[PDB]
Amino acid sequence: GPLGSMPEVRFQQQLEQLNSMGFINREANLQALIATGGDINAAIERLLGSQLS
Repeated sequence: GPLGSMPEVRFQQQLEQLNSMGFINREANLQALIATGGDINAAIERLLGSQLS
C-alpha cells in the first residue's frame, strides 16, 4: 500500500517545481500544497494570489 501519508513525496517534488518558479520558501511552497493537496497549480496561485502583506 503506497503511503500518501508521506506528503513530501508529493509536496517536495512540486516544491522543486515551484523551486523552478522562484519559490524557495519551502514553508510557503508546501503550505500551499497542504491546502491544495498536491495541486501545484493552485499552490502557485496561492503564492501569487495569497500574499497578504
